Amino acid sequence: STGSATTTPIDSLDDAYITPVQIGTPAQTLNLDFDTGSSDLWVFSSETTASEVDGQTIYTPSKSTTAKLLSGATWSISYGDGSSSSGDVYTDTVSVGGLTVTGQAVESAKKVSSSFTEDSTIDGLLGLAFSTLNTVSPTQQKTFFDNAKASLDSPVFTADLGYHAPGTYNFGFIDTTAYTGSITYTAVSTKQGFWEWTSTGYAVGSGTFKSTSIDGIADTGTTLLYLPATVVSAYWAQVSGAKSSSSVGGYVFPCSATLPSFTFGVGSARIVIPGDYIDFGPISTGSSSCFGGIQSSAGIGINIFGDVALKAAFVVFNGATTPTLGFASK
Repeated sequence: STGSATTTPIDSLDDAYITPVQIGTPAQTLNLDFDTGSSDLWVFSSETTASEVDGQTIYTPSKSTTAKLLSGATWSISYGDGSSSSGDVYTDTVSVGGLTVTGQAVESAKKVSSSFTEDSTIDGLLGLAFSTLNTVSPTQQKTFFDNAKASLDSPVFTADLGYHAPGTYNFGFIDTTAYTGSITYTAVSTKQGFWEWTSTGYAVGSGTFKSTSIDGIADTGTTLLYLPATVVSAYWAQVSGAKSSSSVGGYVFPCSATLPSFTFGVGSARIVIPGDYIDFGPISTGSSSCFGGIQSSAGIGINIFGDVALKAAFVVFNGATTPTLGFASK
């Protein structure tokens, strides 16, 4: 089998991407944030505290003839941005772009933190990291990809995120029309539960490539590119007036600037992020200070190849017995 679904930016900055997902019988369609940095499929629901729902579409398990309470199971998750959610668990039928999994754990939110409530466009998350990170207790549950894998034509999914435009998540096949050149594959460590890999270096604009190993995660659920402070300083030093602002929480730059590109290495290959992809707009409405799309990871504990980096590439998440990542230009 295969599936193919369009993913759409939630706003004009590409802060996140939503993909329609069918849950239950009859189908209830929710727009979920596909997140290769986590491993829970959770949704706003008829059980979510009413004051914490503000415009989202909810899953109502009592209206699904295929929903079953997973008795005794609970879940609770905290994300790297300080947001969180928790609740109980149903199993139900879940379909993405024509690909169907029966018995998928659908984690129903009883509580969500304020940042979820405040984002009316995201109805939940669909985790695509390794199932070892899934938070369901006392019986850990599998991701949608893990459940579908054996049925797929090939045990892969691909992320093709657009810049200020829709893109595609495909399951079970590699669309050879969706990229240019060849796909360069690179090794993955699953030891932390992530799609963790090592970039071979970077360049800033037209500058020379610096060969240096940068371990990080391919994370569609993170907006920006988080890299070591040395790398990030070298980038922003090429932008007149850019500075790190403790009060804003990262590098800012004059909105009048034209930003240089940023290149990252995948083996001997190179992915070029155009400068425009690094502009996240005014820090507050009407400001002439703009927020940078490349930020320091120094306070995270891990480097994160988020949407800023991934949207410059066609990315293969290869879930073969030994997982690997592939990157192609597009």
